[PDB]
Amino acid sequence: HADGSFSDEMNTILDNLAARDFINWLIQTKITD
Repeated sequence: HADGSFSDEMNTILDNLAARDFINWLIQTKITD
């Protein structure tokens, strides 16, 4: 876990790739799985 104004944004690195991993996951579920 993180704590603090910008300290919480340390994991924003993952927020970018994760945001698309999730939205795109839906597409790559039945076709790729």
